[PDB]
Amino acid sequence: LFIATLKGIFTLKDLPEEFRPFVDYKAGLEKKKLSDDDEIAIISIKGTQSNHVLFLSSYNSVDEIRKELEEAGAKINHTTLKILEGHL
Repeated sequence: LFIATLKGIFTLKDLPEEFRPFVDYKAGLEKKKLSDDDEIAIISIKGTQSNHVLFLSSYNSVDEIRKELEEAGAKINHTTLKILEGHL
């Protein structure tokens, strides 16, 4: 009885903790690259029928990065993909 917030961690090629990779396509959508550093994070929120796939360029370990995500997870809603233009 709440906002089912899902947060799947996608690390390297083994990111498909479930089974088959769903983003792997983005890595091969144009000979991107298959490195063991690739890092992705997808978060859904009963958004009609989907979620928000983000690209974790460089993740260290500081609230700065923690806040950003949580923000694009169930916080303020983006309607101008501005953030991506400022950090994506």
